[PDB]
Amino acid sequence: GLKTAQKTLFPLRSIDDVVRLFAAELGREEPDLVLLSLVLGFVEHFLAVNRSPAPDPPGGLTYFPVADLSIIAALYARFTAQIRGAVDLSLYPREGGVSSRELVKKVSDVIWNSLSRSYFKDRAHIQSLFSFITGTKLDSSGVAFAVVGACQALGLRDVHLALSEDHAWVVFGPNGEQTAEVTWHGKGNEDRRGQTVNAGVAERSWLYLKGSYMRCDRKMEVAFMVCAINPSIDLHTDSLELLQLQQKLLWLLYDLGHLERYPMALGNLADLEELEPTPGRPDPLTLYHKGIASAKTYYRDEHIYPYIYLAGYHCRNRNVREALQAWADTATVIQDYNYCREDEEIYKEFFEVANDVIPNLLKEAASLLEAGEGSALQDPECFAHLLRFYDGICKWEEGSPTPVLHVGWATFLVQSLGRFEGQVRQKVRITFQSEKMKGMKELLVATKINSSAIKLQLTAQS
Amino acid sequence: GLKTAQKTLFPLRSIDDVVRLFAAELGREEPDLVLLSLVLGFVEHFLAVNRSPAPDPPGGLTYFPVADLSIIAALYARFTAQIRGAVDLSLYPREGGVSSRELVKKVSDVIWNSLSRSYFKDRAHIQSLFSFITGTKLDSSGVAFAVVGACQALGLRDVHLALSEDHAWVVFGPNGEQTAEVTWHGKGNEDRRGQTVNAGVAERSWLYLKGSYMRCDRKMEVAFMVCAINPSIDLHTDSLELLQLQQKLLWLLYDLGHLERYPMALGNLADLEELEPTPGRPDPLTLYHKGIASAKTYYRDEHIYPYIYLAGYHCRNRNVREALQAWADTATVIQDYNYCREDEEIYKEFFEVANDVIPNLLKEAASLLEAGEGSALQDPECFAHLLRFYDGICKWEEGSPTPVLHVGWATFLVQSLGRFEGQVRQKVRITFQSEKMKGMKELLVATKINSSAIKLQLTAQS
Ligand SMILES: CCN(C(=O)c1cc(F)ccc1Oc1cncnc1N1CC2(CCN(C[C@H]3CC[C@H](NS(=O)(=O)CC)CC3)CC2)C1)C(C)C
Ligand SMILES: CCN(C(=O)c1cc(F)ccc1Oc1cncnc1N1CC2(CCN(C[C@H]3CC[C@H](NS(=O)(=O)CC)CC3)CC2)C1)C(C)C
Repeated sequence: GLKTAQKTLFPLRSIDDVVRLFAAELGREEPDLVLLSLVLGFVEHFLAVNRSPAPDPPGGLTYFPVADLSIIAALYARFTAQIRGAVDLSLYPREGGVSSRELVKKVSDVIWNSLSRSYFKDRAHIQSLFSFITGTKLDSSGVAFAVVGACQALGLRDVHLALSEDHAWVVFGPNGEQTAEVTWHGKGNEDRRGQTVNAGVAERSWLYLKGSYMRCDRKMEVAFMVCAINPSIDLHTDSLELLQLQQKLLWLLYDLGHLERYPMALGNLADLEELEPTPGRPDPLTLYHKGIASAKTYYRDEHIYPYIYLAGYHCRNRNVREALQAWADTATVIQDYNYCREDEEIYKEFFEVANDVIPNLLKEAASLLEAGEGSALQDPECFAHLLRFYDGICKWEEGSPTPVLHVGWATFLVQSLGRFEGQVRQKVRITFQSEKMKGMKELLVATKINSSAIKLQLTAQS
Repeated sequence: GLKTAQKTLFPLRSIDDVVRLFAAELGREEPDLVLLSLVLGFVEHFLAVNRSPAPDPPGGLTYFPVADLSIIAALYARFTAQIRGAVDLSLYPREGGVSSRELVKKVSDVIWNSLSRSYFKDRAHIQSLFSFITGTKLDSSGVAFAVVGACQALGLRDVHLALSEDHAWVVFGPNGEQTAEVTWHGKGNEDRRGQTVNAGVAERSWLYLKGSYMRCDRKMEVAFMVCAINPSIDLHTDSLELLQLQQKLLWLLYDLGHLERYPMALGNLADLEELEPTPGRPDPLTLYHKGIASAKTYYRDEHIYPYIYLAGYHCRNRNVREALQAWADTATVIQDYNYCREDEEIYKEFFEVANDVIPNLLKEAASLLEAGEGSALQDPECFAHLLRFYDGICKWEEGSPTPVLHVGWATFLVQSLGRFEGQVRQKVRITFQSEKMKGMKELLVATKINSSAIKLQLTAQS
């Protein structure tokens, strides 16, 4: 049952009306996760899922799907009735505002058992409670979010969303010290629903961030649903309206302090600001730096994406030195992880940096150097950043249950090395931490680069 | 030839961006009438002229046509180049910032000779310079507005819009003391273009308001184009977007003091607030009473529509006593006019009030009274307001070159009288101003209503 103060801000007829609803909910101690997620999913459904005067507006039309109270109230009542109907709190000895693992598992099972048996896990627009209620489809992290929403609907104030950079689960109990898996991760992995994350933290996988993962409060859970907005209409086109809505909502959260402990939300906001800068706001670079400051302050500098967001920006702006330094800093965080079997998404990022982005950046630099025959390619410190990147990757691989380096990496390493003259490479000042790079130090600086020797040494398993 | 400060808040992506452009222009000594009218006309053209999840948005969509600088700048340059191209200011000596009548007539003829030869004069969405430039079509008052816009584009600071409650012309020269007709009025009337309004003022027609017409400054000309917004998509549906735009622009004008001397704009704003109240704003009644205060203060209480706006609100809200008092007040203004051959629009309003609106209001009161077998029909003051309404109509007729009353008015008078019992009618002690009502004062209050005697008196000559 929606309170009177919630009803008076319907109907929603614009992006600013949505922003106003978020503003009002975020002024409460319990922003209503179910109401806000239903609204975002409704809007995304109709802007993305179900997508002499000029004969059509010459600058295009933008659209907004009117959200009537009668529609949103009906979806809300359906969700709350399903959860309250399925969970008898009197059956769950819950001593002093701490939920039991058995109660968290019950709520989790109610969400899980409601889902359609068959759908693609990478399907777009199945993140929201709108998708849950109207299509019985949720994506992996959508299940975790829906468990937290369901727990809020039951008054279980201790159940919160936990987030790594690629996975979601719940924290509960006194001080949020208990953990439970509530959803799947990846494809064809062992079912760990119900389990703690203690094994994941101990194994030093990126997926569990060595325990430096996000423990959300209710306001951060609102920030999560805003980052979860998916503007994609199809493979090659985005809803401008959903980008603008996400941008405005992230600025609201920013102003209220709710992105302070949310590095990826700051990087998301920086990316939107690069697309369309907001008058009077910090520039993207300031926001990427705030993301890194957040990771340093709250997460022991154990996050990878803050550095990837920054390096990406420098790449797009042809800041060759700064991009290489940021990719070096990325590798310096990953080297203190072990590459585990559910870490593939961050492997994909390092693969793309090593084998595509760095080669294209150094190629652009080679073209600049040619035109008017000081370049990053003539700078030993820039070469040192390239080597520090590879050193971090090699150190990440050490002690890991899955290999990282393959002969394909060696091809790109040889191409990247060859962008720097022998006399520049021979001036490099570096101490390596990885056995592989220590072993390869003569090959990396040789005037004539030996591709066969670099391939053998980079890909050794020994 | 747009200034840099104007370009920076394109593109316009929302209703609030349009409001921000109006706010910026209204902070200048010469708000740019051509830019503002082009923007409103562009937005109106694309929002009204050219316009388990539900399969279609269940509350519909709202739209906004993005207004790019390149589109609006192109239309602006077309207008300014056409006017500056066609009018050689070197041929019209102009000491002391007073335009000559021949200069005003030239600019008027340039607008007039640009128009399409054949189009419906009451066509919707041909009020703006957008319509003029892209369709060579303007409605009656649109021509007057475009003459003023063209004079501003030529730097003629003394040329202003004049409007009555049913007509527009221009005022110019020292103190706006010169007048020129620049457009047509009504259908099948003799053309007065190039003439002063002196004959209209002297005849005491409603059309020229006995000289108590609006003499706009540039800020009031902005208020005019905002009132001119036409949200109608077709006979039975309005653009919510254009209603919201008009409402927000009228509140901007209100806050800046620009509706102080604009009774009809205050009535328009009251009507919009009744449809969709703005949190924290005065209620409709406060606004209707501000409109009447404006008419009393600045226009000698010689305007009709302020009272019609109030009467209309009370009618819609079934406030029978207050509606009749407001119609009585409307008749008390008209009685000091002469009914002239181009006053048809206000004749239609009085005819409809006498022969439809008051009959329906008294019938509804009679139904309420029947169901409780106190009523407005038991209130002598309600009867006195009905008599004052007819008394003002009869006094309006006196000395008029067009008769007002005829046998078509008699049956409704007799029926309205008969809604009040003899004992109620016999409590009033009033002295009539009209010869016609004086000549049946006993008949109006007699226990038995003599319908044929009242008809003979109401239809008597003069
Ligand atoms: C994006 C969807 N999403 C998650 O993937 C997610 C799910 C979880 F359970 C836990 C974490 C999750 O990630 C995020 C959570 N909160 C906010 N943002 C999240 N994102 C943004 C994310 C990382 C960055 N990338 C964009 C990068 C990709 C690499 C790119 N560098 S480059 O290779 O192009 C160099 C030029 C820069 C932009 C998008 C996806 C993951 C959430 C928001 C539902
Ligand atoms: C509205 C269009 N318009 C004019 O008609 C106009 C043109 C002129 F040359 C000179 C005056 C003009 O009138 C206005 C000027 N400025 C603002 N508003 C003008 N209006 C509003 C206007 C009078 C009132 N009526 C509305 C009444 C009609 C009766 C109604 N009674 S009811 O409630 O029982 C039925 C809903 C109450 C509201 C609409 C048209 C004329 C201008 C703005 C271009």
